Amino acid sequence: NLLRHLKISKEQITPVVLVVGDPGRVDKIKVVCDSYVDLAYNREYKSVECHYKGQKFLCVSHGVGSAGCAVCFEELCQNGAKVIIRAGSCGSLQPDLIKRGDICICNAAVREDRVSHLLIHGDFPAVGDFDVYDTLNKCAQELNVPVFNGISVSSDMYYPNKIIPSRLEDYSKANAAVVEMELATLMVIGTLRKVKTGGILIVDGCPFKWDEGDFDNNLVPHQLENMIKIALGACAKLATKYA
Amino acid sequence: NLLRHLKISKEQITPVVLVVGDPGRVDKIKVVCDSYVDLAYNREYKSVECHYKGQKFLCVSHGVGSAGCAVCFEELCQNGAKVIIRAGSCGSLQPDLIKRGDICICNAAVREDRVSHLLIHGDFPAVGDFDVYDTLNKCAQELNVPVFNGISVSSDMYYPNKIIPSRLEDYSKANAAVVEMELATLMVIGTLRKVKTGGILIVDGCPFKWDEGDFDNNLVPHQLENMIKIALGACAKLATKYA
Amino acid sequence: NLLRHLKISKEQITPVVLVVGDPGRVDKIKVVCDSYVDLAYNREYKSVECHYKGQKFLCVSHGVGSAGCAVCFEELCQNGAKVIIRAGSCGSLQPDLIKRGDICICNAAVREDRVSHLLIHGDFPAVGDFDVYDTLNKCAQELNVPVFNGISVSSDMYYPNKIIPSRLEDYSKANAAVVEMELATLMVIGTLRKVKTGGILIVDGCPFKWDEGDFDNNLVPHQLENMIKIALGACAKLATKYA
Amino acid sequence: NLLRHLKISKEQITPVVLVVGDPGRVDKIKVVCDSYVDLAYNREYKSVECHYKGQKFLCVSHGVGSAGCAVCFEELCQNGAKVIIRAGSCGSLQPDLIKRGDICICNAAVREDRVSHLLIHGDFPAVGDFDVYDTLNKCAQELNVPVFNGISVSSDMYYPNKIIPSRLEDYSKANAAVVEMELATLMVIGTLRKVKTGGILIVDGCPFKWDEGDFDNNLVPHQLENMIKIALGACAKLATKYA
Amino acid sequence: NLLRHLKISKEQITPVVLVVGDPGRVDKIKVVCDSYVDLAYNREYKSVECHYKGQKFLCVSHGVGSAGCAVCFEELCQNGAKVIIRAGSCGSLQPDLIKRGDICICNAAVREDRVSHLLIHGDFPAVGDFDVYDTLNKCAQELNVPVFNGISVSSDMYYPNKIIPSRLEDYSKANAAVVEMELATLMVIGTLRKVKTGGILIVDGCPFKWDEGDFDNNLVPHQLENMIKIALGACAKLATKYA
Amino acid sequence: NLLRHLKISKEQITPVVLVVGDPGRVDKIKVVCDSYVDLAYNREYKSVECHYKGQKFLCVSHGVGSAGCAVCFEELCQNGAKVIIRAGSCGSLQPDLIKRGDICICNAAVREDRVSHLLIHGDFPAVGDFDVYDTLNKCAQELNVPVFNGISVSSDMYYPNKIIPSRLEDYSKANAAVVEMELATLMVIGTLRKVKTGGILIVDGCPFKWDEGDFDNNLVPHQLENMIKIALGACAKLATKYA
Ligand SMILES: O=c1[nH]cnc2c([C@@H]3N[C@H](CO)[C@@H](O)[C@H]3O)c[nH]c12
Ligand SMILES: O=c1[nH]cnc2c([C@@H]3N[C@H](CO)[C@@H](O)[C@H]3O)c[nH]c12
Ligand SMILES: O=c1[nH]cnc2c([C@@H]3N[C@H](CO)[C@@H](O)[C@H]3O)c[nH]c12
Ligand SMILES: O=c1[nH]cnc2c([C@@H]3N[C@H](CO)[C@@H](O)[C@H]3O)c[nH]c12
Ligand SMILES: O=c1[nH]cnc2c([C@@H]3N[C@H](CO)[C@@H](O)[C@H]3O)c[nH]c12
Ligand SMILES: O=c1[nH]cnc2c([C@@H]3N[C@H](CO)[C@@H](O)[C@H]3O)c[nH]c12
Repeated sequence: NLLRHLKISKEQITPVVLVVGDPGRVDKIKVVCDSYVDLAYNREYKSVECHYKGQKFLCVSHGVGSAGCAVCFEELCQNGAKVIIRAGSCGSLQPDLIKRGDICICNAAVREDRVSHLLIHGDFPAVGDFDVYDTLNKCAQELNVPVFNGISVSSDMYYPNKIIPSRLEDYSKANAAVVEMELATLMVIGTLRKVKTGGILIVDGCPFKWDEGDFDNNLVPHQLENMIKIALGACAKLATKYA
Repeated sequence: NLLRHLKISKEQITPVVLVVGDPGRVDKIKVVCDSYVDLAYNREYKSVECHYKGQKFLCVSHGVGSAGCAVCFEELCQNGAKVIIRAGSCGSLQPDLIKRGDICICNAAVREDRVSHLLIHGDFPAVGDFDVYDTLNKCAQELNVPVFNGISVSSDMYYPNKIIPSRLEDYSKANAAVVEMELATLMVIGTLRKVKTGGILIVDGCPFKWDEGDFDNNLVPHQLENMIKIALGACAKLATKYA
Repeated sequence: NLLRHLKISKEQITPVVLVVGDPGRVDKIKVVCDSYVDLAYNREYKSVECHYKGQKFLCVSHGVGSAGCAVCFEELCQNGAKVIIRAGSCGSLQPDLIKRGDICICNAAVREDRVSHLLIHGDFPAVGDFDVYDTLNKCAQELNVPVFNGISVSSDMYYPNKIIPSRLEDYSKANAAVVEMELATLMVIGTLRKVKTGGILIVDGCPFKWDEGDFDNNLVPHQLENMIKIALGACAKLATKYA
Repeated sequence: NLLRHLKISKEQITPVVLVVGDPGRVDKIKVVCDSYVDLAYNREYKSVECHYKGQKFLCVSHGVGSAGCAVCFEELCQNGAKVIIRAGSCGSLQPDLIKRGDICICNAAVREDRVSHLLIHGDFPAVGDFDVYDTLNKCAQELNVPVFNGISVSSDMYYPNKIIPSRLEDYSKANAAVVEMELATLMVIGTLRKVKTGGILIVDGCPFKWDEGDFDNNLVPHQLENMIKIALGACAKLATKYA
Repeated sequence: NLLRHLKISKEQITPVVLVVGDPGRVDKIKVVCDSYVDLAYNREYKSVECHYKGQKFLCVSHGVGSAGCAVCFEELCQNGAKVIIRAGSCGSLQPDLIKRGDICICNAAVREDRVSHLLIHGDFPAVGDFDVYDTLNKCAQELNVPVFNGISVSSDMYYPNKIIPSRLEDYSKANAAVVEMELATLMVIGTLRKVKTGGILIVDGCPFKWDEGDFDNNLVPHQLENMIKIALGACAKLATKYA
Repeated sequence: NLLRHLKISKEQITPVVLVVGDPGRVDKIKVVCDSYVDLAYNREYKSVECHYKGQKFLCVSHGVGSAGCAVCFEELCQNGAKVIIRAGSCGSLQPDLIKRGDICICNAAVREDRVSHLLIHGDFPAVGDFDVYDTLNKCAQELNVPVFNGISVSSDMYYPNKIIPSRLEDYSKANAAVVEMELATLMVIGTLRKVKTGGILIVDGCPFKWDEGDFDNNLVPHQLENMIKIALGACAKLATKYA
């Protein structure tokens, strides 16, 4: 009995799961683990069992956008997942403080999607699990990797238009740290399904300055590597609790 | 230079574009053409230039979900595309009429997403271009493939919960024929960007009966084949004009 | 029995109905038909059975405003009407392309009313029927009357204030062609009551330039006549199929 | 210059105006006054200068519907009107207390329309003038005509459907006394334009019991006569004050 | 048994109740009456029975804010109160007309709170009881104390931020006269619970000019005294009837 | 000068502040500290400087309700406060797990208020600070006091009615642990003003079971005492960071 989109089975899902947007990232991550086992690759959902520091945990891609990652999260959550951490890139909403290559560990997010709203009233908060957040921060510390912490704007609109103003500036003034497209959806589904969520992101630019060239098409190896070591370090530590 | 996510160039975009959800479908579609030229494959976005009936039109996958597909559509719309037709699967909202395997050509959709709303007020209608819609029907007729016509509910939620009621039943009563996850976004973006759009779908089940086993993990072969034939034919005809 | 406001009987309703706003316009139309038969006149609703090219179809006024025209359309749709085509005036939202006298056939509208929302969720599209739209266009073609095609903004507010800004500018940018006050309501009511709908309009000005005198109290004589011909033609053709 | 819809000049507008919905009603009232002067009749808007008790004031019909009567009310408010009292019919939302033929003078109203919201935020109250309200109740008293007082639900939807529940039950529980289609609109435009407003209504049924036949196509003759005298009386008193 | 927050029994509640925000204002009021009886003091809720002009009635403080006062109004309304009149301070939204020290008797309010919305749909009006409104204006007249009349904006936000614009300017244009923090909540709860409400306020500054020093930490003494006399006077006339 | 409502000077505000609902409660708290200094008592806002474990910090009452507490929180945040911890009571939304007397430390909340929405869009999350959250949890551990952790629903409605359904059952299903009236307001204002917030609460009942007598008028003594020690110890620890 395979999951509609993940195409893996309930028994293949581990208590801890690391999710990334791009299926290509999963290939690049598994290779940095001690060992790995490919499980499946359907549509944009690539699943690979990872082995790191004596721990077992999956790495599944969820694709771009909230609606699509929700399919992934729901299938994981409703079939055994206990801890889901997202690792990806984001834009800066505090250009004078957080810049390209920087890593931010988010504890909550703005719900600028639709799926979470079709799941629960807008007043409900999109908040991650403290423990996942704390473990991600401690691993960063142990790897002597400096990081930022804050709220992420999870917006379904990457390319804004000139009719309806973007709420990015409002949220910047509101002290939101960064902007991406999945975290809020992950957090809300997680709390509704009693699954611990977290999120660590690396900055690839600032949407306020895209027209100025404030955007990297590719991340600096060293930096991306650091964020991955943190994420993997965290999953390993969190998985130990369910071994 | 390449487009951020598609990874192709402005010159590589044909005036007509056939968009699908699964990147694997693009492969299964390219082979059935006279000849093709693989262009790129980034994340869930595979771009192949198709050759059919002496015409040139691209076949691009947009992934699952509106936020992710809007990324695809915006990059196409803002870089040359004059016509975009979505071909994918959907669910039936009229079980006593539309069953598994049936094909439906839609001309309008329910905007149960968030990205379109971040673009223009919700009162704005998500409607396809008439000619595209008509062209799709004439091809279905020439090929002698009976099809339905109607409104598709484009919802960002695939797996509903037990707290906030789904609006599928209401829309069913409102006479909406089908339910999927991207059309409404395509139409709205098309209208704003002045790009003609249309959509044709093949039913894979009925969400009101998933619990009773009404769902196909695999689309009906001959029906899928006919739909793709209709789509390719329609794309070929429309492409002709622009050439 | 008689319908509450139209004061006509169910048996007096023809499958095809032509609806106008001003009841004084229903008299001007009946006189250009081969023959007619006055049915009733209550409040702002004047009903007449028109005879044209061997076909019989009613011509009913619906008054200004969505709420009032809804009362008229509900009684028509719930008592026999199968097709309803609205013919009236509108303002241009594209002053550089669409000017006074011009005629526009719309296939969708912006739901800036309240009745449609009291009837169905705001995400539902206000879209007219394909055949009706096609018919109107072909009839315009045969008469060699050049017409525009696009979305209409149906707003309950004719006279804007200075507190809450008008959304017309946004819709103009979103590529909506014109603006009037009843099309969206007709469309939604029809989709709900399985009644084919459509609309054709003649421009009497541009709300963006009213203060500059850009507005006609009287419609362009010949242009109005052409629209009426197109309308009567489409009714005749549609009434034939139903008979 | 004539108003766009009313087709009367600015100098033809008296400080006090009595508005009814049916243009036929304006004729049946003018004859009950000492004398009168027919001013104009365009669309559903018929205007007549009434002479009663040595005082002068217009009687203009507004048609069925919030959007329609708004065009009327705006043209009057922006051109002289200081006081506008609406007298029409309504349904009871309190079947055990308010019944057919009963008269209700309303001080406030539920804004279930769209134009008011396009004018100011929904939080703003639809409330009439205390003095107008007061003069109406006193004219009723001097005529020994018992009347009810309360809130009117002004809803753009006359014929409800079975998808989106009607809020009428809710408002009945909230103690709204009556239901009609124009009062809230008049009150909001009025406070915004600094025009005093009020309304008197006669009950023709109870929408909760329409299916049982709790409705009258024709109002109780004498009861209708009383309400109109109260209205004409109130109008005369206020007009005097404005003399 | 004692009400949860007021800590008084149902038998200690009189048909007429005068509410104020500051519990300190209660002590300053009782000594201006012929006599009094301290009832209770819990949290910000101070109740005292007042004896004025041979009539009995309570004076209860409700604290700052719509949610806190709703708790107060509900315990009073669900346990006997028939009339509740609020007497407090407010800011001016019409600095060209209403100044510090001026008194305003309000008949309706803008519902910029949340409690009233969790009680009834937003379209419902926040309107006071006419008799109460009239009784206050007449007492004012008998005391030769000029007063203003108008709509009050009851907003939950006292200190605006720079991200989301304040709606006060919009409401000033809409002609709202004054702004405070509990009137609309009292009115709505009142209408729902069949309790008659009213409100008399004294201006302590204008929020549009706080940055220019337009604010009084202490209200104009003589003026505050006049308003308190108008209130006690009104409470006496109203309590008289019930007795 | 003094803060408008709290009546204390900017210089009298310490970096860490302990806020509570009942002013009567701050007097009961200062007495358990080493020493204290009364600062002011205006309306429901009582301010006292507390000296505890070699540290200093204020304890201020904010009264019942979000609009009321916001006044308190704004005056504190805009004048030097760096950390604000709310210690209050709450109702349980999980009667089978969390019971009366139990203590719950919250890190996020549902924004069922108006003020926070008047400061920023609803999608913004109401989340507390991690350090504060962890500090409170660590202090609980050291004192060997078991506590629950979870989301609190902050709702402006204490007494619901029968027209509009309460959302409490929904949030119970969405896994929110408890319900109170001011935490979401504090969190939002904190994030906007760059002030670290937190919240610890003691259960006094279950709103789902009030009708069955599931409510304590008096908080469980030893449990209340335990919670206060946790709050005082947390404030002391956090204040150390600013010494
Ligand atoms: O500046 C940005 N805005 C919005 N999303 C992203 C992302 C993340 N990368 C993906 C889009 O490239 C998507 O998954 C999003 O979550 C990186 N930078 C940005
Ligand atoms: O019953 C259905 N509900 C929602 N989406 C789909 C789909 C389409 N397939 C994809 C999800 O498998 C997604 O792209 C969606 O548009 C098929 N059947 C259904
Ligand atoms: O510029 C315009 N704005 C809004 N409505 C109209 C109309 C149509 N005419 C009527 C109002 O005169 C109304 O029925 C509306 O649909 C013409 N021009 C305009
Ligand atoms: O039961 C009712 N519901 C809604 N409107 C009305 C009316 C009034 N009469 C008109 C519709 O016949 C319309 O102007 C409306 O305001 C009478 N009875 C009812
Ligand atoms: O300018 C103002 N804005 C908002 N509220 C008030 C008030 C009233 N005083 C209290 C706040 O100080 C609160 O009860 C409010 O209703 C006085 N002046 C103003
Ligand atoms: O069951 C409950 N619902 C809502 N608030 C509270 C409270 C807290 N107590 C106060 C209301 O009594 C208010 O400050 C609120 O935050 C205790 N129990 C409940």
